[PDB]
Amino acid sequence: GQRRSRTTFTAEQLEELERAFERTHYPDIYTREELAQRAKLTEARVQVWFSNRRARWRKQ
Amino acid sequence: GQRRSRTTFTAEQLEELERAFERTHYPDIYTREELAQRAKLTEARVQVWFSNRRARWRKQ
DNA sequence: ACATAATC
DNA sequence: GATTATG
DNA sequence: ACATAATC
DNA sequence: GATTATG
Repeated sequence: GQRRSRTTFTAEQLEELERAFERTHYPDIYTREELAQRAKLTEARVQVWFSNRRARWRKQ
Repeated sequence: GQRRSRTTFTAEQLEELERAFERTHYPDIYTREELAQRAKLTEARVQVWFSNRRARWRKQ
């Protein structure tokens, strides 16, 4: 029942991610893949980040 | 708003997957990773497959 | 503890 | 995305 | 069309 | 996992 360990993002990765979010809250597959590449993340990690970021935004 | 294209599984991959499901409907991260490796899939694709397989099982 | 990553 | 669970 | 992969 | 959407 073990789950994946919480990922820690580098300041640098967060930059790229926050940069993308500023442009769009719902990046398409193309955008998520290129961002994953740039950030040295998996597309899965990127998708999860965006879901969680949207949550934070609305929580405001 | 483009989404990832539907993945097609080889008969061989399905074998491994169905084999795993038979053992457990909720494989842990360890199991999903090793299965991804064996099957030449991403762990993301494996996780999604298991969710969808559970749905089929209950639909019965 | 809680902010937020992972699950489903 | 609502819920669960952890670095 | 629908079975089932992807989204969120 | 409920919902959305496609090979």
